[PDB]
Amino acid sequence: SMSVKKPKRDDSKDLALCSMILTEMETHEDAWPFLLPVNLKLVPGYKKVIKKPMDFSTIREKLSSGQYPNLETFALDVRLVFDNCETFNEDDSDIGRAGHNMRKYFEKKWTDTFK
Repeated sequence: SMSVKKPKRDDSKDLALCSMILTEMETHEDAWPFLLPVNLKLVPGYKKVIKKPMDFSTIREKLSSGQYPNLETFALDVRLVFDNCETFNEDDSDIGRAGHNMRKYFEKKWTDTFK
């Protein structure tokens, strides 16, 4: 509260570490559904159904331009990618499986780096 602060957790490396994680996600073989924004002119249903589209290129641009105020807003956008994928894709499709695999991969790197 006012003039009463918990000890300072060191956040000075968070930007670099989120960039490393994101590089690992970009180079994973199963990243291909997530590298670029879904083409809203060519994919029926996507625009109406998925209220907040998100992809790795868009997270990379946001990261590079100071549009994440802290590491939690970065993790929210990563998880949005996989939440969107589960909304739109059957679990037993190639893209559906890709999304589960990538979510697992991310969450391990996240825990190992920060927790």
